[PDB]
Amino acid sequence: STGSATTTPIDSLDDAYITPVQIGTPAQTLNLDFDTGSSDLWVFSSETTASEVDGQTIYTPSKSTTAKLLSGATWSISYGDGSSSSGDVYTDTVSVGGLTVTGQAVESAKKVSSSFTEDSTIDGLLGLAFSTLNTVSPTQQKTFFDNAKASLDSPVFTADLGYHAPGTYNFGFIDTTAYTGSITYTAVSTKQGFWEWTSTGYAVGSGTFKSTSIDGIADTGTTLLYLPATVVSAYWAQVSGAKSSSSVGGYVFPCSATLPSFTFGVGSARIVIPGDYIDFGPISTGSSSCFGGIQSSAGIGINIFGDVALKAAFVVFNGATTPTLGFASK
Repeated sequence: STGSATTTPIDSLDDAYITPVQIGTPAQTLNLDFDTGSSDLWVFSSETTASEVDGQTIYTPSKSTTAKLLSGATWSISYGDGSSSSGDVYTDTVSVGGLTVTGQAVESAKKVSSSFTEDSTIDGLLGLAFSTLNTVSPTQQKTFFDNAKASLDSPVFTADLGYHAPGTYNFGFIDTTAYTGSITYTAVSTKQGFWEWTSTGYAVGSGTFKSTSIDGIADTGTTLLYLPATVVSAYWAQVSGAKSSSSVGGYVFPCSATLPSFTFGVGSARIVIPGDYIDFGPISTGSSSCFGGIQSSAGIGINIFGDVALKAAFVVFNGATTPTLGFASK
């Protein structure tokens, strides 16, 4: 089997991407944030505290003839941005782009933190990291990809995120029309539960490539590119007037600037992030200070190849017995 679904930016900045997902019988379609940095499929629901729902579409398990309470199971998750959610668990039929999993754990939110409530466009998350990170207790649950894998034509999914435009998540096949050149594959460590890999270096604009190993994660659920402070300083030093602002929470730059590109290495190959992809617009409405799309990872503990980086590439998440990642230009 295969599946193919369009993923759409939630706003004009590409702050996140939503992909429609069919849950239950008859289908209830929710727009989920596909997140290769986590491993829970959770949804706003009829059980979510009413004051914490503000415009999201909810899953109502009582209206699904295939929903079954997973007795005794609870979940609770906290994300790197400080947001969180928790609740109980159903199993139900879940379909993405024509690919159907029966018995998928659908984690129903009883509580969500303010940032989720305040984002009316995201009805939940669909985790695509390794199932070892799934938070369901006392019986850990598998991700949608893990459940689908054996049925797929090939045990892979691909992320093709657009810049200020829709893109595609495919399951079970590699669309050879969706990229240019060849796909360069690179090793993955699953030891932290992530799609963790090592970039071979970077360049700023037309500058020379610096060969240096940068361990990080391919994370579709993180907006920006978070890299070591040395690398980030070298980037922003090429933008007149750019500075790190403790009050704003990162590098800002004059909105009048033209940003240089940023290149990262994948083995001997190179992915170029155009300068425009690094512009996240005014820090507040009407400001002439703009927020940068490359930020320091120093306070995180891990480097994160988020959407800013991934949207410059066609990305293969290869879930073979020994997982690997593939990157191609597009």
